[PDB]
Amino acid sequence: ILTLHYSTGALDGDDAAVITILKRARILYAGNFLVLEYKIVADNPRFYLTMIVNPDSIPNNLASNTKIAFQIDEYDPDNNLCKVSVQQVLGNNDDPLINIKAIMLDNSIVFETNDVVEQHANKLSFDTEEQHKAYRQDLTDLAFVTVDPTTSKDLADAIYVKTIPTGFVLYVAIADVAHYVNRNSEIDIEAKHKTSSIYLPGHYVVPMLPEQLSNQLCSLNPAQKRYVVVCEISFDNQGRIKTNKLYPATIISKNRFSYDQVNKWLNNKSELNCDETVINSLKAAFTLSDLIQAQRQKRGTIDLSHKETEIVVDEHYFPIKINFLVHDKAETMIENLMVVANETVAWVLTNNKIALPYRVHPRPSKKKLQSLIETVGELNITKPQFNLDTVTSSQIASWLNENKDNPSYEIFVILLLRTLGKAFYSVNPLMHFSIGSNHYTHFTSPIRRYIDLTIHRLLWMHLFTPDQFTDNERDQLKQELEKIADTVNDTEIKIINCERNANDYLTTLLLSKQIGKTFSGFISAFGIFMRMDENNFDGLIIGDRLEAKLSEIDFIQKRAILTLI
RNA sequence: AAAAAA
Ligand SMILES: [Mg+2]
Repeated sequence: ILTLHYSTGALDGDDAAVITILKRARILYAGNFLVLEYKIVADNPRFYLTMIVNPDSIPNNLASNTKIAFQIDEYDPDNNLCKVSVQQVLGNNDDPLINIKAIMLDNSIVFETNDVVEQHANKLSFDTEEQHKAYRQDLTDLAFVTVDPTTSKDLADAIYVKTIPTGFVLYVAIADVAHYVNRNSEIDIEAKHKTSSIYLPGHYVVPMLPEQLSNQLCSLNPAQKRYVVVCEISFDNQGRIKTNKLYPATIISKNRFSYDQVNKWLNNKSELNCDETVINSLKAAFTLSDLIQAQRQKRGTIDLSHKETEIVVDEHYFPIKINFLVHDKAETMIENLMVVANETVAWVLTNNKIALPYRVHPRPSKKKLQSLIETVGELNITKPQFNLDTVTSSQIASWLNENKDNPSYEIFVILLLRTLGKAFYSVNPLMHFSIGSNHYTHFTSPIRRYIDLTIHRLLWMHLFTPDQFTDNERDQLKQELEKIADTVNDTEIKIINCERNANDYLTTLLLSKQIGKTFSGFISAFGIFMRMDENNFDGLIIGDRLEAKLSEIDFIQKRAILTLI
């Protein structure tokens, strides 16, 4: 497969020369239509072919500067000519939301509503008798709550924590999505294709499941009875796990909190209008969370936190400003409880000899570490003493920790993450090196990740109600696990590229209003990249500090051009 | 290109 000598019409993802194309990476391409003589300028700057537009594919009244998608029906290798045909009209080429949808199309990400799938979803309802199953514990009396970003309408997890003399009991209640979505149903097939929900700025979301499930029937909304799968974990007073149980349950969330509300309550800047049972559960949750964090740091875990930003857009999808995100205390509390549930479920399935898709992150090779050691040692970052074949999560963490004061610590973490590589899903039991566990999976987010849905299905079919499934049903799912992991892994790459394309588009749209401003920053990486302090975005012209002026936006390549003072 | 909620 080919990545973009310059002189046989092959494209990205389809010394040597290309002889033939076995399979195109794409069938549709986004572009701007211009007008009589017709032209298309592809959105992707790596689309280098000259295009002859078929007039019979163009509605007669379709005007210039309209975003379209086109396909190649045939091509001619002797003249570097290609024929293209218009397949979709998307809208005005200057509209930022239209550009975001074009970016999705260019990354092969479905975003248009599937009328067949929504009609199936509108047929679903709340079965009142499910709560009376002998296997489903009625927990509707417990003061569960949800803590999420203010704008989310998909809330998959609720928590309740009780203090006991010997320690703590944690209840992590996860929406019972497998109860509503039958395997190989129309809804399931569409979810498996998407593999996850998509979150773009302005809270524009492409949901893995349609809204009546993701935001209503499975969303653990306040004051609603909801069916869940509970991970219940008992801890000692040091935060060490003693026992665990998994089981289906029924809950009623008592409150829907935002991270912002909980964090301000933490700093005594405000108060929560809720029952004292909720207050006491939150207090125990934070106490338990600090203990869990201390235990995980003791056993080994790599904090790869670094600068992150989000782009705020208005109601018409025009960008307003860039915010630096603050993974604060309340967000940290939720993450600690979700990780311990995820880790526990991984071990339960493993202990029971049930094949599952793990979330894995292998130890990096000695060679890659050596290359990294060479690159960074040049940059006032200590040289580590550990053995490179045997290096533990703790040793990487200690190396980062003893450099927390280096002025270039930010760029250090970036290169280590690449050296470490991408996490992925695998049925083979590989470690998660940065989390610090030998077994890990994704269990807590089945409304928005297909892997979590699969994990719930495995629990139901093997542990909760094995009698309602056949050995051929269990083997049918087992045989598919590696293909599910592959599809999710392949699609995750596309989703990451789509968000990156979209953030570059919106950030440069915002910066195009700011030719006239000077910026400070350092170098992140044909030329010098400079990352501006105010927006965390790299302009084009490692670790040196610089100051520079914004001279132009390159809209072809979606890049910011800077000039040295 | 890690984790978590989205
Ligand atoms: Mg949540």
